[PDB]
Amino acid sequence: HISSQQHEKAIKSYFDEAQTQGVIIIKEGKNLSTYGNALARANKEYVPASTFDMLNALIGLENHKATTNEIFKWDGKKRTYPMWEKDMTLGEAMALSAVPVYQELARRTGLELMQKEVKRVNFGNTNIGTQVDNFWLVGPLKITPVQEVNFADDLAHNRLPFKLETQEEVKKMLLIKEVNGSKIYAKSGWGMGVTPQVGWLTGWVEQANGKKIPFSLNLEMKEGMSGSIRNEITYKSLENLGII
Ligand SMILES: *C(=O)[C@@H]([C@@H]1NC(C(=O)O)=C(S[C@@H]2CN[C@H](CNS(N)(=O)=O)C2)[C@@H]1C)[C@@H](C)O
Repeated sequence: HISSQQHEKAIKSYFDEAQTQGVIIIKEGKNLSTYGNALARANKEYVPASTFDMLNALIGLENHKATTNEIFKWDGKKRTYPMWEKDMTLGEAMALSAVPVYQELARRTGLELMQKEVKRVNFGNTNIGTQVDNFWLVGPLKITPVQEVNFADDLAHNRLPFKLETQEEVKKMLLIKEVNGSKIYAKSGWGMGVTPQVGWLTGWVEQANGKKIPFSLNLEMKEGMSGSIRNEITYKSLENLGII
C-alpha cells in the first residue's frame, strides 16, 4: 500500500508544518527507524529535561524514598505554573511534569545514590555532576534520541535493572492516551534552561494484541510554541505509520 517515501515525506511535513526541527525515532522489535525533518538529531546529545522523571521515579521507589500513594505537599511558595500549587503523588506529578516534586525526590535519593543509580542503568552520558536537584535540566547529564527510545523499549519490556513491581508502578504513571484499543504511555520534556530549548516525547504504544512499539520524539522548542505540538506530531506520525 503506502510507500516508505510517502511515509518519510508525510512525517517530515508534520515537523515542517510545526515550523520546528526534529526527529521521531520508532523501534519495531529490534529495528530502529528515524523520521522527521532533521534526521541528524538522532545521535546528538540533549538534556533529558523532564524525561528524567521516569528514572527519578524508578530510583526513588526502588530505594524506598517514596511510595505511589504518598502525597508530596505544596510548600505554599509561588510556582512557575499555578497547576503545580497543590499537593500531589508521584503519579500526578508525572502527568503535570511538576519539577518541584521530582526535585524533592532527587534530594531524598541524594547525590551519591543518584550517581550510582544513573551509572548502574547506564542512562545517556551517565554524568550527573555535583548538583543533585538540576542535573537533568541544565547539564551535565545528556542523552540522544536513540538512547531515549532504547530506554523506553527497556522500560516497556520490564528490562531495566529494577524490580518488576517498581517498573510496573512507574509505567502506570505514564498512561496519557487511549486510541482505538491502543494505549499510549509517554513522558513529555521541555528544557527551558538550555539554548536552544529541547522538546521531548518519549514512550511506547501498547497495541491491543500486546505488542509494544517504543518511540522518542525530539525537537527544538522556541518561545511561543504550544507544548501540545509534541503530542500532535507524535500521534500524526504513529497514525501515518499505522501504529495506532
Ligand atoms: C520538564 O521538561 C519541565 C516541565 N515539562 C513540561 C512539559 O509540558 O513537558 C512543562 S510545561 C508545564 C507543565 N505542563 C504545562 C503545559 N502543557 S502542554 N500540553 O505542554 O502545553 C505547563 C515543564 C517545563 C520541568 C523541568 O519544568
